[PDB]
Amino acid sequence: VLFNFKGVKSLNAESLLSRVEDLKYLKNLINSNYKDDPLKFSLGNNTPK
DNA sequence: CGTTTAAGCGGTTGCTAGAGCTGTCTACGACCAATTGAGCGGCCTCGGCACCGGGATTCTCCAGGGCGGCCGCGAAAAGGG
Repeated sequence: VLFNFKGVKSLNAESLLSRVEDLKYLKNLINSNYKDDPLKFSLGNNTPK
């Protein structure tokens, strides 16, 4: 998935929208429950690989 | 201490250097006036060093393309009642 916007070729069109939604979800989740202290964020019961 | 030798003193004999005195004069330096150009201060400018803007040149990083390994998953061959 590559495209040209304003003369810049091979721009990641798929990764631009994916990083925009992931950063907005990460910023909203941190500010909702850890607004006083961002260092106290915990993954909870979610177990990654 | 023994021995030789050269310093010290007195003497010759003539000429010349030098101090002292007297005399003349002449070039040379003090002195004065007019003049001006070489010394001291400032003013202006270039040679060279340095500061700043612009352009050419080479090094570093992020992402895409392709390949290997896992995850149970699922179709299939063989055995049992």
